[PDB]
Amino acid sequence: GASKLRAVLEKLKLSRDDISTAAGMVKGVVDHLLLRLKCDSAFRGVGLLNTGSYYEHVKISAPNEFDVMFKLEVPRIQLEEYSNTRAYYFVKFKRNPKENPLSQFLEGEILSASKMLSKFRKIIKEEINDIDVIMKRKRGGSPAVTLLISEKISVDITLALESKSSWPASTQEGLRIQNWLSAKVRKQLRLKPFYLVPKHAKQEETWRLSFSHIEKEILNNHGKSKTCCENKEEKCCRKDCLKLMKYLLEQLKERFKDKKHLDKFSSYHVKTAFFHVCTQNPQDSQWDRKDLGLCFDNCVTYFLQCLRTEKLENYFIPEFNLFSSNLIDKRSKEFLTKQIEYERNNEFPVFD
Ligand SMILES: CCCc1cc(=O)n2nc(NCc3ccc(-c4ccccc4)cc3)nc2[nH]1
Ligand SMILES: [Zn+2]
Repeated sequence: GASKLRAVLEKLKLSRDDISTAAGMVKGVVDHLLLRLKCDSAFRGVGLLNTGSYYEHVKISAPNEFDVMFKLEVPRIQLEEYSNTRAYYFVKFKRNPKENPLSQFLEGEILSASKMLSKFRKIIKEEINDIDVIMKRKRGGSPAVTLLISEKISVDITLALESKSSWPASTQEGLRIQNWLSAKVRKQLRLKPFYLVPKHAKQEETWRLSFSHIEKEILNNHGKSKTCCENKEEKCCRKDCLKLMKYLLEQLKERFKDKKHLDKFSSYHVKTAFFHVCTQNPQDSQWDRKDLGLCFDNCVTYFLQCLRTEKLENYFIPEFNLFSSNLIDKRSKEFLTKQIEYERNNEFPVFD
């Protein structure tokens, strides 16, 4: 049916809307960090990616785990695509006022992420002690810093570069929303800046393109009809589908944390699948609140087709396959397929 999914969705909203001092603990820590990074040569133009929002939650099950982004406006950037990866880039500068605020991190002509991250970490490490806050150092690149307030509160900090120039060539054929959100909206969205986060593909001074802000924007204005979800008549189940798929992967990832099979999968994989189903189903009538279950099943069916065909194109970079053999091995994909197919056929036990 579509009854139980609603109760999952009610439990999820009640935790989310519940009164907690958590966001206030987070707010004080980040405002203090931002004030200390600003009175420093390299990070004087630092700020929160989305102001007003400190309470950003990636894990839809964990109301105690926060994720924050620190954007840095980098003017006159030159990017070089690393090893034809389409999403991984070197950072160079057009060079006009040569003694630019980030010249101190230049390793030759290429901008060192590691050098920039070390200073960012060193500035934060020295401000935590000054404050109940403690930091942990975790590999990968970004999140750079991870903070722990009290016992349950956890905060991931990601350093990002902001570029107000045109999106790289690898995105040219991406964001295929023309028949859903319109060609007018695509051009507007693509006029918006883009972010680079420190990341590699297994170790160089590379940066991955990030479009968190586009995702947030589309989600808060997701209909073909401009009035979608504003009234009683136009209530769609798009966000509810996204939430249920996110919960599904989070529940399976917890259920199988002892084994390492679902370690490569994340919300990126679940978000990208949903957005591809949004393109496939552009009409609001295809997302009626009465069809929750049928709608959710088409999301689960598409994701299942992606795992099996080993194909999940990045929504912005269509040549980047999230499900490639070098990214995720067949063994890990087949383990996930079987786990979901059992969930589909047993009235999703994880959701109770
Ligand atoms: C709306 C669709 C979801 C979405 C949100 C967002 O914020 N972004 N930002 C990018 N940028 C390129 C990019 C390329 C690859 C990976 C990746 C992920 C996992 C494993 C291995 C690689 C992550 C980012 N794509 C997205 N898609
Ligand atoms: Zn809607």
